[PDB]
Amino acid sequence: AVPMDTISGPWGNNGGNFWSFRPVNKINQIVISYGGGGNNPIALTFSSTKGSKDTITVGGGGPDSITGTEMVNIGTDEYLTGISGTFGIYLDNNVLRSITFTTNLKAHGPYGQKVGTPFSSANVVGNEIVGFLGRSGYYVDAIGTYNRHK
Amino acid sequence: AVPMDTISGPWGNNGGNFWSFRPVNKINQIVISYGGGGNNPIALTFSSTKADGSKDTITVGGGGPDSITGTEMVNIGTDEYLTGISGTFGIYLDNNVLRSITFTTNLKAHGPYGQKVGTPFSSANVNEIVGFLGRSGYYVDAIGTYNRH
Repeated sequence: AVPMDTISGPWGNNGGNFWSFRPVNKINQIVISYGGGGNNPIALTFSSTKGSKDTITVGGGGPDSITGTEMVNIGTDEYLTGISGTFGIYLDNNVLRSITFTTNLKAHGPYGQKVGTPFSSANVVGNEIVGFLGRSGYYVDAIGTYNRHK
Repeated sequence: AVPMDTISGPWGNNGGNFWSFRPVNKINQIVISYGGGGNNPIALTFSSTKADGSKDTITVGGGGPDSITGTEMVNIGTDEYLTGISGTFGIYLDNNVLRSITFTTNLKAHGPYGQKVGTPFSSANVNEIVGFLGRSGYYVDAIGTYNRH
């Protein structure tokens, strides 16, 4: 059997469609997209840009306009180590309401407001988040991580 | 637990590092990169172009100094979707890596990309392939599929 990186989570709900993104090189940018004219996350973009690029956007599958974004730019000596956030109701659906991206250097976020039910990965010694997986549709229904010893 | 799409394989070996790509919309293009001035696959690029014109994309393999000496492209049509893969693993430049691959859809087999050398593998064709995962480095060390009815 061919080994694969360890999955944590996903956290969230069973709605939407499965997605997965574990690029060979480091994820160095994340874009959080909001809708509704407020701090309501509806999509996430993860990219690994070496100008050649691997990239995925999940969520944002519906008609509602993206009304704002925030960006995490991960430095050369910086790498993802944890995520946390909340799930709760947005437009009658239980979806990601806030997320934080923690690295070896700092927590980035929170992106979205502290409402709903919390989740957190285990920030563990020597571990790196090397990708993400989850579920999404119009919004982000679930998210988890791929993990590898640094 | 939060469900995930079912994995078949991966087929191949434990070299390189893990990769995964399951975009929300359909994979409609594959680019096979060749090295060595011949029919030797060194990288695979999967992409999904959406109605809004953005493209999700990953390139796996091709991590080394190898010049890309050729490419082939699979363009999947509107009513076409991936259903199976098959191919072989064997030696390229003293590495045991993907040597050939075929991408089968509901309409036809595309390929083979690479020569029939080494050890064969095949997925079970039934179901839609909605993503790929595997291992890679300089080359493609392993590949498998995500599946959904």
